[PDB]
Amino acid sequence: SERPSDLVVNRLVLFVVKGTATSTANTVKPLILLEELGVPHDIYVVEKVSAPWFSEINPHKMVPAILDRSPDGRDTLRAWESTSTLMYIADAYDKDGTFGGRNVQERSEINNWLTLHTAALGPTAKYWLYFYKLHPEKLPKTIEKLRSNITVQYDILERRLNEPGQQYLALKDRPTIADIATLPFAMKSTAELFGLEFEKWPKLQEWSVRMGEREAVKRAWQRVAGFGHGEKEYGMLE
Amino acid sequence: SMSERPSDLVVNRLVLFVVKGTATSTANTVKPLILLEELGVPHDIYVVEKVSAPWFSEINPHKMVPAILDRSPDGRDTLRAWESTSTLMYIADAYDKDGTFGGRNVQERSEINNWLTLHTAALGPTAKYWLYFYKLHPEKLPKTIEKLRSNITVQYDILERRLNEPGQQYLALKDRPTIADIATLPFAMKSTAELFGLEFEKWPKLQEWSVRMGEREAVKRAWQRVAGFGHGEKEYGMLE
Repeated sequence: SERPSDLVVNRLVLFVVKGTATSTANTVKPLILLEELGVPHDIYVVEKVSAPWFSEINPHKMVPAILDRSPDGRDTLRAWESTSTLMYIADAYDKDGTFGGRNVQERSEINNWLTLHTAALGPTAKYWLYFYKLHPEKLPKTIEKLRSNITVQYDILERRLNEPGQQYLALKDRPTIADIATLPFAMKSTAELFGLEFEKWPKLQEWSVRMGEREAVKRAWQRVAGFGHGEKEYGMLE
Repeated sequence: SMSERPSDLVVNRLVLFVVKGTATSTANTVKPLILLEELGVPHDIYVVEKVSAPWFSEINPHKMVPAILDRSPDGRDTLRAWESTSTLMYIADAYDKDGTFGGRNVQERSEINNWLTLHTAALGPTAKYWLYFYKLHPEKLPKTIEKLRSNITVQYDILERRLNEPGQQYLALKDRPTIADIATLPFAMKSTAELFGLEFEKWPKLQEWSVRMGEREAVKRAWQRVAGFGHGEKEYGMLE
């Protein structure tokens, strides 16, 4: 119909935009999981999220989005909303439940902390960033209240990581899609952007550093910054 | 622990934590209750007097209803669910073994999670922030209230477009309602639209969908029960 010629779905295709300091907070999430699990995937750099062909993939017209083959390879499926892309990759490629949860007990906590980010810190940070930069008029009282609500979320995450042996948000033993979803909005660089002293949440800061030291996380940050700055600017990367 | 539970809080089955039924207290707690009614899951109702009570904050650190305590599958331990979307995920995982509401395969689940997460991330928080700034915030911020109201119409537009697709009777799947539909319904029905100061008739397929969902016996039972909690023989604690 209206898809670009280079949009081929032979394996998982992760839709992103050109890498900047402000454009990668959400697209890095599925990329971290793909790197952790070693999932074969392509990167598609979307020039215009407003493009009609892209709205048929994601009606919310934002990155990240995924196109992928169905398990039997006879059909195509889609994932959109960053949390949904994490849930999809876990469902399709994490059958052992290393990042998705191995049992009902593990999944119960993973979904609690994943949903907390999806419903509270995620949208609050999104609205803060909107009213701070994007909104034509400046509403500083609304900006301050959203800033305050971020500290309330940081307080909840700090208290969780102060529980005995609770090294990660969901599970004590290893990171999950809950940790991956939270990390971009709960690290020193993002705290400085909000105008907050991240040192006020010591266990949360320690957690962000521990997550940051993971090879998959380092590779994901490096790659997501680079997308659209290579020999090919837009479309399917080589 | 540092907090003591009430003597009447025992977990012999799934316990759904709610507050006294009011116009503004039921929009989230009704979601897991709809799914419990659909699947015929044996459950208790616990009416929370004070969501800031230490014992309840140890169940849900976000200090809100709904929350769930349940026995682990083997019945040796207890587990918890909190955030209304997380409670739907948990009930589906533990009790929807044939995937009727949770999705039967990766393909069904891919769409269910898309529309479930859209609500959890977009309409849900936007509606909550509108409600906050409208009647909870000490000061009136009309420019903020206006933008949030505008953002609700954009979300209604997305749902309307989806339900205008050929044979798309429900948000995620064409054939049947899922946890995606259950999560969305309370924020996409006429009474809630009228609360936002919007004309719900302007989204006709979304209105038809909300009526179709509303005609389900499980949904009718859930709405009746959630309004009545804490107004029966017992005001607070474990209901009979």
